[PDB]
Amino acid sequence: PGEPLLEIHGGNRLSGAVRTSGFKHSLVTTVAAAATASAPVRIENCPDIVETAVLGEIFRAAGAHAHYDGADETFTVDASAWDRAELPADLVGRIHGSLYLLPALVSRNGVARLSAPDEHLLDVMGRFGVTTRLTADGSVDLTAQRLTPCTIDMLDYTRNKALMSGPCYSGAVKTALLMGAVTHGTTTLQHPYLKPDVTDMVTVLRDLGADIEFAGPETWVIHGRGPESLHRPVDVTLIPDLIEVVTWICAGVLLADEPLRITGPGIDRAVHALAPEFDLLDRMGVRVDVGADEVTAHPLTKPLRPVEFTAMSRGVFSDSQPFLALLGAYAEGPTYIREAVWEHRFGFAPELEALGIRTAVDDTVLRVDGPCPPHRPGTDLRATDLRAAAVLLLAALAVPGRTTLRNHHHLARGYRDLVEDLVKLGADIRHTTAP
Amino acid sequence: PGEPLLEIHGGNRLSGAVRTSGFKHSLVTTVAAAATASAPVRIENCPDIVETAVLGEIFRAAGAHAHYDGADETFTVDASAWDRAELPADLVGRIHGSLYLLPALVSRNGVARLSARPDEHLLDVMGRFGVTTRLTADGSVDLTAQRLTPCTIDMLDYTRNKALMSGPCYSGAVKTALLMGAVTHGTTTLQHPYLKPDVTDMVTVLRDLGADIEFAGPETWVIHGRGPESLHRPVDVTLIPDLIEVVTWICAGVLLADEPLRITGPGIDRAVHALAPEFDLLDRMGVRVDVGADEVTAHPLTKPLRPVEFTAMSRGVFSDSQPFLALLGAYAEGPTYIREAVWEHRFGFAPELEALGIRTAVDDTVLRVDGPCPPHRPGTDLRATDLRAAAVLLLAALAVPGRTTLRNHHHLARGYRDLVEDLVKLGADIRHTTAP
Repeated sequence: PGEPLLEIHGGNRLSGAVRTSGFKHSLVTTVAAAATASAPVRIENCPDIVETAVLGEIFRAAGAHAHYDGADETFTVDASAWDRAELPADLVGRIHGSLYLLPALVSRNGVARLSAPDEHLLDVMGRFGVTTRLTADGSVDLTAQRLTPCTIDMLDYTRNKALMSGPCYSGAVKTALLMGAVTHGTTTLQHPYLKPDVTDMVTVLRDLGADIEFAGPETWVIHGRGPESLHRPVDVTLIPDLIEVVTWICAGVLLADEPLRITGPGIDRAVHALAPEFDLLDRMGVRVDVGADEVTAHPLTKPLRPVEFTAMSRGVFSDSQPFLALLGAYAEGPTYIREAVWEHRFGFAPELEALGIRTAVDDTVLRVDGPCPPHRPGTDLRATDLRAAAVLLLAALAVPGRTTLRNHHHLARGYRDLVEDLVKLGADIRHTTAP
Repeated sequence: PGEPLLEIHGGNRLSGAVRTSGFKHSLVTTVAAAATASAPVRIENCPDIVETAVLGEIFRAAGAHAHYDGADETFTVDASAWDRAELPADLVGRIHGSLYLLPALVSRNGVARLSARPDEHLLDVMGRFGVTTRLTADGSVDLTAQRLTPCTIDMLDYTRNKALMSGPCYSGAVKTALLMGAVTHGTTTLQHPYLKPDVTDMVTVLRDLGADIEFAGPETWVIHGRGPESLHRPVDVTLIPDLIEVVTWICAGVLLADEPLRITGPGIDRAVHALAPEFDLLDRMGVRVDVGADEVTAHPLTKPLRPVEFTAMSRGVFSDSQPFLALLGAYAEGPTYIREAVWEHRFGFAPELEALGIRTAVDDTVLRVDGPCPPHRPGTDLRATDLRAAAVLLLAALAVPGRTTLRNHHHLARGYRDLVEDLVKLGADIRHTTAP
């Protein structure tokens, strides 16, 4: 609450085709890599979201170059003329991805200020000889006269070392790689994050001119030659958004009458990365046809099967489980969902409960008592986050009646225009105001 | 140190047929229900283990009747002439199953002494029925109850995680509450009960004794208790095959046999259905098991297995099944993630599997196996920490083409009739030696 409102009239069956945009998180890592380099980086299949717009403005405010071609979905950036030690606070604080610009700011200027969770990020850069200086305001100053190589076991940034999972795991790996690339010497990273988040950043860094060796399955060696080695021009096509694919599969299975075709350049590679999710889909009884540039989600033909899983760093995405919870409402029996990344991330549960979905929450565990599909109309829902807004919207579309959803502004940070895309499929969603 | 060892020479392929024994835990609950009654209870397919012997001795020591016929594996008990006196402490403390005799004792004599796994949750359950407790210096507890009163209990009160419905006090609290409900005058209503045959079979026994237990809802059990005087009907019951023994043999057949290992047991299909969470994992790993009525057939490896992540929980995979699934994970291509949500700190088998060559990692409630990493290192000295640890180490040792020693294998007698003898019968080279 939450002034603008989404007026949802569910009960309508969706039909047609959807095209996906690039992975938001790999967009962040690619741009962060480009900020350290002096060469232009052309990013194809770039999503038209908030993250792209802000990063572009940050680059231009830094004296660098950034341009997004909407008709081409191409984002070209160049930090060769980068010339700022401090970026506008309001701009930086608008997105989360600005945090990975710190290795660029530190290596280029020697001094950087972190405008007011990032202890792990500061701890990682601290391994490379970066001094942490806190002068109130909740803001931190980064200082480094010179960068030194190091050997880091990335399990130091996990909550559970056996499970190899944690909220600080992913960010620490991304930062360490960036630091190692702008550092002279051999940096060794052990037990690194494995999703395309980090994988695609490695490819970009290699193309820039960095020497990154996969010495072992759990050992990455960075033969760093400083920022001056990153001078080679790069052309990269982003992997389709992993969570957006999950979102559309959930939409097709529950809201469509005919098989929903979901397209994207090299989406088969996105599916392979979603192997934990797809294992669950197969275990639940969800049918998805997989092609090279398209996947096809089939509507329900019978009750799904309940599953038990844990959302973890080297497994099912934390952003994936809310959609799997909604699918659990159509399964016959209890679906157990444990969160091993962002402990308290079941804020969508009380809102799904208003729609008729029965859930139980104890600490890190969510249980869905299927079957309990959403059916209650005339409710007023409040989104708590990005994926919450998405899953609530899909659930509301299944309810033959009127549902109001607020705080849907979160959607812009994960999707281009999820409302508009659903409307194209036949969804009846209207933009209104509270009074 | 002059202490008995197992001398294992692995590398040999096992073959033949194995017959399972009755469920150890169902035996306890059936006997516990019998202790409250005034009628003879004939228990067929009764396992010849430590529990059977001690429970039999406890009955006779209290003036009651108990006779085990090892020929046809039949345990016949009768608590009709059960009198009131001191129960031999050392005798009672020999087994864990004696804890569930408390409802019978407190209801028959009004008093019961709990001589010194936790039992504090047991006392809380009985406390709701009006049982009073007081402490003895050595940690012993004296139970008193002039009159028992019915109660309405949500069993989630005895779980660590309410949403997951899992905890170390869950199953025991349900067993106690059910027993207390039957020996109490009045209507007792239990909510969200434990669902394994462990409890399920005791319900059937109590019903056959004369109790009126009703499944009002999916999560609602109602016991119209009419006291111990209502439990006077003779009962014939054939135990469900031991659930963990089935798991143990399936694990053995897949990894150690060269031909499909036939595993028999009366009504083993019920055991399989109860092991549905375990079998869902087996199917996901690529393990083939042919399921029949009185037999199951476990097939040896034809190709590497697939890794799985799961959580051992009360309404899911057994905690005792996890060590054998960990060993299977060593033959899978990828990381197997195992989370314990019942009995904290029981990955004591992991450092011993490490010595054989198996790659493991342990952090609190989580165990990870980095497959492929099959056991191969010979010439080690393995120490068992518990029952299932001794079994899984013995199976892993039989895979190693060399000599391996295993001690503290005395734990096996509390879970298996004679696991060593049964394995040797299949072609295993296991010898009984001594430490020096």
